[PDB]
Amino acid sequence: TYSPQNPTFNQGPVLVNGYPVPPTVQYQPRYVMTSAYPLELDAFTPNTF
Amino acid sequence: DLSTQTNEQIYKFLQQVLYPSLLISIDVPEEGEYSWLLRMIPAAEKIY
Amino acid sequence: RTINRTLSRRISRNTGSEQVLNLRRLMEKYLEDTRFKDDFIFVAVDPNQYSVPYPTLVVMSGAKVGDHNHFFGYVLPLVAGLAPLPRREEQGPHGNILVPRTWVDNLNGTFINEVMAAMYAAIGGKSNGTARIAGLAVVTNEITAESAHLATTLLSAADNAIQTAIEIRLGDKLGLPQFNLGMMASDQPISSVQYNTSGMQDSDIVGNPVRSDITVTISNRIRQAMSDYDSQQRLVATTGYIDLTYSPQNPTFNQGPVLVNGYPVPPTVQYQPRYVMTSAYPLELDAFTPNTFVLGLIGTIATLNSGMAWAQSLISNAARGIGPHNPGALAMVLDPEVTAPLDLSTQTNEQIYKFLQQVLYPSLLISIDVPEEGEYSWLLRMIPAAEKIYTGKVEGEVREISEGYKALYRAFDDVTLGCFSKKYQYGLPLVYATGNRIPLGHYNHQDGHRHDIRDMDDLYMMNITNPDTVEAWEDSFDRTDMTMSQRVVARHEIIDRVLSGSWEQTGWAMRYDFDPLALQALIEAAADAGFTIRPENIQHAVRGNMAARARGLGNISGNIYARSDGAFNLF
Amino acid sequence: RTINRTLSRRISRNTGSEQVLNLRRLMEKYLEDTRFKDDFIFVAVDPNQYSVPYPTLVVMSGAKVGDHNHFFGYVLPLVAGLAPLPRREEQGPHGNILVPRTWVDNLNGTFINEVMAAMYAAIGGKSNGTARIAGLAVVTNEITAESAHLATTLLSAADNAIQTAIEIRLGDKLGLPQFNLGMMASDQPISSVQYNTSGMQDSDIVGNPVRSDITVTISNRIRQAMSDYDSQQRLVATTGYIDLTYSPQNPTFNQGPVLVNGYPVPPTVQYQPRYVMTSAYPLELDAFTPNTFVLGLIGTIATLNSGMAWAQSLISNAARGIGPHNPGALAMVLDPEVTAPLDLSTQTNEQIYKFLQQVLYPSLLISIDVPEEGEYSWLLRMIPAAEKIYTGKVEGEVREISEGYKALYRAFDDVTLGCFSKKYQYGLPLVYATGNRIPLGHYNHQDGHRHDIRDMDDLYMMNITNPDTVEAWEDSFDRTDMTMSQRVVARHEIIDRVLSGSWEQTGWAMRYDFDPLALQALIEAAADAGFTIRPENIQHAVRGNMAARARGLGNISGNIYARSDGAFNLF
Repeated sequence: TYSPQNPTFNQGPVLVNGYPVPPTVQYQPRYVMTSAYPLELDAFTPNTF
Repeated sequence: DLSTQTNEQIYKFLQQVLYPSLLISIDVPEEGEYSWLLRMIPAAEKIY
Repeated sequence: RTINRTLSRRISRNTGSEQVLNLRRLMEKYLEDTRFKDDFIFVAVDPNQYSVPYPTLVVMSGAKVGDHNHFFGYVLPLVAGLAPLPRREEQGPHGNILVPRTWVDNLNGTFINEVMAAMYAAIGGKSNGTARIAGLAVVTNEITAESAHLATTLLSAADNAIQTAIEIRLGDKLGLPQFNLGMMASDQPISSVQYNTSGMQDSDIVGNPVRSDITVTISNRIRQAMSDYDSQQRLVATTGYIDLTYSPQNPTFNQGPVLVNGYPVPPTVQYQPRYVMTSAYPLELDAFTPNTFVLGLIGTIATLNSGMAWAQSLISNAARGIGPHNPGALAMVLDPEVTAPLDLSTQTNEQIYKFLQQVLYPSLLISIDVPEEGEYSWLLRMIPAAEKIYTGKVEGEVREISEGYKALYRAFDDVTLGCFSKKYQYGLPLVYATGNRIPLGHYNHQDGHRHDIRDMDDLYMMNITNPDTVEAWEDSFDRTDMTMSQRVVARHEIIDRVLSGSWEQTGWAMRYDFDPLALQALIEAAADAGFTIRPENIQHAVRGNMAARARGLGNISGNIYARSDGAFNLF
Repeated sequence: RTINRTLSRRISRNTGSEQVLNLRRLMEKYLEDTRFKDDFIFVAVDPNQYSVPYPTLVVMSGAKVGDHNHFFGYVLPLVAGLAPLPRREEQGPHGNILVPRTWVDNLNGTFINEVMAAMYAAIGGKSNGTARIAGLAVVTNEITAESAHLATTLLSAADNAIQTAIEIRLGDKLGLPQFNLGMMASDQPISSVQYNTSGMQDSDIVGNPVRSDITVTISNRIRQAMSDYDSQQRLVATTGYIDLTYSPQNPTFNQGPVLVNGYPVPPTVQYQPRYVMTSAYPLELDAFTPNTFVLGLIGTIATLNSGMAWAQSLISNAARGIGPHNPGALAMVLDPEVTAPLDLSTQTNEQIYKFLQQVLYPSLLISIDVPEEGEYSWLLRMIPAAEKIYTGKVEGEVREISEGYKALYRAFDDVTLGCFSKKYQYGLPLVYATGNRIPLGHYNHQDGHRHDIRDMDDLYMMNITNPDTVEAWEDSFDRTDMTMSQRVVARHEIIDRVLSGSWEQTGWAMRYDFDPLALQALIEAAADAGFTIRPENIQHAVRGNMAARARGLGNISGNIYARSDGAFNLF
């Protein structure tokens, strides 16, 4: 996901886990879940999810 | 082409352009085998 | 364990199968028409009533001497459709490590005790006879109602194992002979070799691939006396491949030069060729016993040394060009500056031979892989048993000698009609242990076939990966301050990284090698018993006079020439 | 052993000496004129009648409480003129190794039992009192009839040790006070530091050199009220040097940046400075106890952090140019291509400081070397005793705490009049063990003096040897999968190769380091008790306005601004 950091707005640096990042970083990784299913369980309920 | 680089070199290359965190998302189908189960996620979006 | 009973559903997608019922039905159906209906007993052992990890079937048969009955069984665990074993945490010098396991790791003493109890319940009791286990093999492929061929093959293997056990244990009392070289006295043995490395490989009884770079066939030649017809009868076959072992020579230790066959070698030579045997099986012989295995070993050794015929494997591999089995990767060893493997597909055979002579020792090491379970593991377990020569038992005068050593020595002596005893001293080594545990399995090749996992060797690492991986692989094969589990972990990690985790493991094997002096004595003893062999496929005028060099007079005796013509003692 | 008696000769070149007779005579001669003639007892133990390895002398003195007598002894083995110990073969993971030994390795429990028996025979019997050992020191230099000064110094050391033991054991019943910071309430403490690295070094009681790169002196300032005279009174001194520890930062593990004092550091920083204390001794104080040691520690910590005063040692060393202590060797660490240490003798101080800021962490680690025997080993053994916080003894509710930890905590709390207890939690760590055994000894320097063997450190290896040796040295200092004997062997081998075998070893030492949180709490508690110090020797206008930056208004609250203005639900 495209997500540039704006330093020119007189804001503080971007901190991830309390640590600053290099000025060239501009993309945010994202994990997308596509499916979930049982293997040896007979029943699949919201708690199993 | 990065097929001739070692793993640490590729990791260092990636550290210059990507944020070191992950966003968790999910695709909810409008109909399917488990749509009845997964429709609970959209239902919780409106708190009040 | 009982989650399904608690949270239950009416219709289930997983129901399981009945492999033991399917296999037993096929075997009985095959036997119902022959005359051996009553010679076999089938015993079903399942975890619901015995403490066993997998469903198994036992094939039993008996023999009677005097008034006593003796029973022998062949065990077949069926594991298709089960989850693979997890990793086990062990204790190391630094900390904890996780070690891979496979199916055979669960077959301990408890399993043997349970199988024996089931067998005794089958025959009637302890008073009805005696029972012993004759073999074991794991079946990893599914058994359906359309698997008649596999059932017939498994039944044949069980029958051969049981019959051989009966012979070895009670031949003298039952008058059963065994193979020896005297039965080949009135005919002419021959041999042949095939080098093939592209395409499908050999397969085992279950159906899994086996590495077969080199194949040797031993036959018998026949001619009709009056009608002049020609024919041959094929006896036994053997498969294997060629590997490399790092072994630098140290001149700086003020030692003498390394001599091979009494000849010095160039200073740049640092790798030792090694031959690894992967399988051996009969062709038209009905029975396969340890003596037949000795015959196969003799034939293979004679063929592979016929004019350096083993180097033809590397020369043939060099013709494909750049690839995982290219011998041109040794150019990087020879010259450090060279960083890319060399292409030798446009060189003549003698040029390639000359190139190889600068980096390899001119001798061969004979080794063998012994599986922990399989079709012929019962036969091949005799090699590990002979590794320990002496039981440390107290001796009145001369130390006691173990039983496995005795069995192997007796086989060698009986095949050659008693000449081995006169050639080799009783008590000298026959077999050495390397200490390496090798995995067995398969993976998907880019040509559409399944290939043996043993394709990953030193040459593969030289051609495919970087030098750090090569160093790590060789180190796990050679270092003496590493335990077995540590070596297993190192090799497993490298294979998993190279293949991206897309492979399947089926078993384990251990590697042993023979003593060269014992092998030379065996060849000489076989010759002294009247046995000769004629290889038929070995390939490779020259100007000059060769006899003139040997007739030169160098030096003469020196007696033919006329001979020419205070402080210390002070006190 | 009795070869000389068998093959004997009338005149012998080796006759030996009587060190115990010489030393005892000198001590008694010194005491014969004072008023303490009857306060001391001298006991001679020799191998001819007791099971001891060396000739030893014991100095004893007593104290009486009630009707009971208590006796304390100081032990002095004399080893000049004997052959050095041989190497001992040990067991390793791979095989056998030969480990060096020195004089102290022979002083085991049997030696202690024999010394105690001799002491009991001296005083009359078990019914005449009780005996305890108060200290131990090995004398490696010869004693002749012209060694009065050495005898007097040894007697003084023994007296101080015995008196301190009596105080610690029986002060409450005997009414004996101990030092604390309340006695410095009406005066002004001061401190001074000297950086010297060329020439002679400091010496111990026997006369062997001690590494003294940094020396700190703690004094007291006095002014006469009416006459206005000025004077100072010197109390205690401390010596030590600066070392380096390899400690790379790993950014690739997806962790946060390394923060020192809440500030990030440049990516090229990879070495951690370390301060090692080598000795501490009194100057004009007659008594030296654990409380006095605490005062010395407080003074040293306060002085070394006064405006980065410790980096002045490296800056001063950089002025000599190319040599074994040149900090310019770190240029090879910074840039790989650079292969020769840099010369920094023509740079200004700020330039050198800027160069150092690119490779070093801006903090200091406090460590100490504890000798296994020596003049003050009885005092300094309390540091190792506090390393184990908890005895694993079963607890009704709260786990039991050990006695050594209690003693160290009590000393810290008593010196500061009970403020340390309010600042630091009871049961938190105070001391860590590194696990490294360090040799003690000396060698011949090219300037004509004997130098401490502790001159061989990381910087020496960087400047003198090749990078492989540097890697081996650091690895023996840091790897956790190496036993103690293996590290000792590795370091011994490197030193022997560098010095060509021309050196002498005298003893052993172990290295410990303090907890930084405990040290900060100790400094704060000392301040809260009314104690202040004024360093007098610390060195290091600037344009600009520094207060203007702090008065800038950055941001304001956002509340001051006016605010603007089917499938899922199907069933």
